[PDB]
Amino acid sequence: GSRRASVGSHRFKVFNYMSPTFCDHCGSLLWGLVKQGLKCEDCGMNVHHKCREKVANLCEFIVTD
Amino acid sequence: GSRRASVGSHRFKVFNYMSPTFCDHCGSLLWGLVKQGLKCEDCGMNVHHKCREKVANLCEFIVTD
Ligand SMILES: [Zn+2]
Ligand SMILES: [Zn+2]
Ligand SMILES: [Zn+2]
Ligand SMILES: [Zn+2]
Repeated sequence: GSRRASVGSHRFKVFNYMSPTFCDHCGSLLWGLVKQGLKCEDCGMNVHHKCREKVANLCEFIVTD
Repeated sequence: GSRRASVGSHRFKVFNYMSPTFCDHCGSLLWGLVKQGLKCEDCGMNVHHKCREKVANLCEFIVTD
């Protein structure tokens, strides 16, 4: 048997973090109070703008529906 | 670039076909007027009861959402 996964590539979009949040790639704070980084619309990964270029494109998550 | 796909295993459920439908595995008619076979709830594959055991479990479809 198998889980069902949604498999694609990340879809990053600038996001307004309402509390201090860290880059899921590098571990440093997403600096500032607005538009601090990007959140993947599909899997929720948070990255610095600069880290968008560093992450693997692979985007998967378990579909728990 | 990558499509987004849902990737899992088939989820077959007995189905009552309304019009003449063929087995997606073997090509023979799904005989009868009721419960003629099974349809995968995820990808729509149609199979005879006897062909359920013959198909690969892999179930994928492109999510066009
Ligand atoms: Zn993602
Ligand atoms: Zn970072
Ligand atoms: Zn299927
Ligand atoms: Zn068949």
